[PDB]
Amino acid sequence: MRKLSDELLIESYFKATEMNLNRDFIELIENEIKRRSLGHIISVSS
Repeated sequence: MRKLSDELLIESYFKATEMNLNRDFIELIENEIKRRSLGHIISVSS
């Protein structure tokens, strides 16, 4: 959450989308990736 590689952080967002993990985690992982200027790595339209 606080410290983690983009590969793992993104792997969480990616994994969560596949398993249908809680929206809070999906949004949480996306909220970090979003603030990290890595919203392009995700399947989002920035």
